[PDB]
Amino acid sequence: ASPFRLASAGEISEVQGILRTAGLLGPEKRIAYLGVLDPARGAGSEAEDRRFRVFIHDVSGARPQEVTVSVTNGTVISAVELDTAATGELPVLEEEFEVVEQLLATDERWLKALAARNLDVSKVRVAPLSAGVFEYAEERGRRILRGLAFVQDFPEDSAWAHPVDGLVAYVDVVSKEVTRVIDTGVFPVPAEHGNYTDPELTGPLRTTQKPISITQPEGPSFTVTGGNHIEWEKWSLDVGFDVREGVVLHNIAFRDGDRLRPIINRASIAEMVVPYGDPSPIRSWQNYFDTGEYLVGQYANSLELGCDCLGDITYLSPVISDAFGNPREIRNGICMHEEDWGILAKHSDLWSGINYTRRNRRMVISFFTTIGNYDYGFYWYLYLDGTIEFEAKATGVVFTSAFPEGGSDNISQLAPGLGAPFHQHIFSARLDMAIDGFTNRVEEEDVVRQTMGPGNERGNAFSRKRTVLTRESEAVREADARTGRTWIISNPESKNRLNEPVGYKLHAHNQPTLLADPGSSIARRAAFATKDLWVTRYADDERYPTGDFVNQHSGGAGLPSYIAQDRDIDGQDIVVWHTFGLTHFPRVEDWPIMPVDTVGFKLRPEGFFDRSPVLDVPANP
Ligand SMILES: [Cu+2]
Ligand code: NA
Repeated sequence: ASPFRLASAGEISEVQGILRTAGLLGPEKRIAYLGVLDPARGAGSEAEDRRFRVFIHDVSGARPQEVTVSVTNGTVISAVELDTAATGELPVLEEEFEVVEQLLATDERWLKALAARNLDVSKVRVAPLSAGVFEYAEERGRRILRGLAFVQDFPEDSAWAHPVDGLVAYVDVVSKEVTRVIDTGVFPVPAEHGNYTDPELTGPLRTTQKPISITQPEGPSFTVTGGNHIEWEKWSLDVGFDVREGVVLHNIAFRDGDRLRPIINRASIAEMVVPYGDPSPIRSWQNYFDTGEYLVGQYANSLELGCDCLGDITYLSPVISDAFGNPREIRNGICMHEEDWGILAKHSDLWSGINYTRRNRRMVISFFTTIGNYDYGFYWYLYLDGTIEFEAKATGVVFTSAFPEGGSDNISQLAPGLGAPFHQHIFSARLDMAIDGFTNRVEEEDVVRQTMGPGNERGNAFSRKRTVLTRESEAVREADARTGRTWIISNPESKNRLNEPVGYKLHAHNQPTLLADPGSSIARRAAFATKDLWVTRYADDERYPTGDFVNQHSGGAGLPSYIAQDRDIDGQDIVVWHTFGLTHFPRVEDWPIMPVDTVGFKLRPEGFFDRSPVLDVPANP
């Protein structure tokens, strides 16, 4: 029984039973997060202990708890009451998404704002938005959501077309109180609709697309065993799923001859945040931590064959817990397939007369999630040649506002009266490395330009410089695209046949990092997003760059606190945290539903193998 298997329905029910028997899950309790924990280092042999961690909210105002249970042993390992003003509020609950609109609908100040604008309260949707930490002292220790209004002209209307600017409200979702209603002035509510299935807006659908059929007549080249263990074209790994992170990859390894060589022990997107750059007080507080506050795995879509996932698809249907501890399956939530990837290697040699061509392929593991207006696909790719890549596909409907009279330095115009505030989508990939095993180190590699002179008389030479990051105090790094900066993770105790350390090189896209002022709340709460690359010493409790309880947690925790331990990372069990994001100045083409745009990173073997690992690929049939 692989200790990396997906949680089963019965395991979640067992958690529920253990919590109930221990007095921790009475009728006032709600599970805000539940997930299996990874096996401890060295546990492999033997005796598994499947532990689950749970964040338990209390709707009656009692303090929430963080609990770890052993489903194997039927026990509570630890249970701690949380002081949310200190360590953060629990993630937003799916049940709280309707509460903001419902509380506002009977509030006299909200009704007064809507009546001034001649808006029928029954048609006003309220986006349930994370609050962050600003100047409102009454919010400390309370579970707050903020609400922005959007008009639905009819039940199938896209409300995003009709933002109600100049108005925001704040709500206490436990006491069921509206704390503040701020109305700074009326703005026209944009009139056009954004209904991308309405023939009046789409026009006649094109009839020019002829079918494309992708099939595998002998089925796929990968196998799935033990529920979630993949073997494909020398790669071995396990596909996990966590309600916060989504798809997680474990034990990524490559079979090089007769040895199973580890590469990455755990790969995940450990945080993703959407900071907004509109200084209007209506939105200047808006920073949506899709992963840490909302939990991206929870909202994973069920992916339909042909439409969402094309080709010969193998699905996983991961199980999560509902708010009461009952298991719920996400049907078809994870898509797995292999696909052709063009030319792998080709050479036509005049002298030998040999013409050689081989094709590449990649294995794809993906899920797609929806967070309000946003929809994101998360894709991991494994290539025949050893490259590993992650790509995010961002789509959905842009978050809208009014477009001010006279224009805006911080908002794009989409349609008459309709704006879209500038924002970024910034990800953190947590890569618990295991290059040839756990003894690893990181070097920053820059290209080196050389001056024409002695030893370089024609002025053509160039070189490279590698700097070992020896301790966490030295391991907070920025991009330098101009100098071709990359980061190499190597195993200083494992040499290839040329007597050089085996490694993998991280190639970033070098997109802008967090733009907010360094003194802002978001720069403190999302400090990870201010730098491209961080290296920490592995510690089982250091899971997220933002810490455990992101919602309404005041800055500081996460990676800057972890790094302060100044641990040795020079030939040790280490974790690379790569920040990468999209800076989005919305364009007209993004309206009324946005075409996908992408961001990501890749790692390529760098002296990991003794020669090309794809010499045994056969000629295409
Ligand atoms: Cu965007
Ligand atoms: Na590691």
